[PDB]
Amino acid sequence: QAACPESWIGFQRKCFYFSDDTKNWTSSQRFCDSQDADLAQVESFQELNFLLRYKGPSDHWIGLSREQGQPWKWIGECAYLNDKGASSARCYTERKWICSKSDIHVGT
Ligand SMILES: *[C@@H]1O[C@H](CO)[C@@H](O)[C@H](O)[C@H]1NC(C)=O
Repeated sequence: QAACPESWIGFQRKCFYFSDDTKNWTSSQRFCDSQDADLAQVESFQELNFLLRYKGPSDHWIGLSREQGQPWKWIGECAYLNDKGASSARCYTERKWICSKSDIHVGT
């Protein structure tokens, strides 16, 4: 059994932080790096669906990016979630973001 910090939201073993403000992709990653977290690393389809359902009507950066000629990689272009799925934009644009981290295990 497990918990998330109070401003974060839990979904199966992970915690996610949905931002108030907008940043570019690198400055969102810097922000998440502070929480010893990362721009959201979506490990499963169920997790993607969760973020799509929870996120609200704004675009949100996730931790997926691409150097030109090269494939998309999880932590050029950067990916965000819109209402239907993922899309790309230049990394200098300003969007809300999602951080992810493993949840806090509460030992017994
Ligand atoms: C993102 O914006 C920040 C301002 O917080 C700036 O320091 C950084 O260089 C920017 N990165 C870009 C424009 O790619």
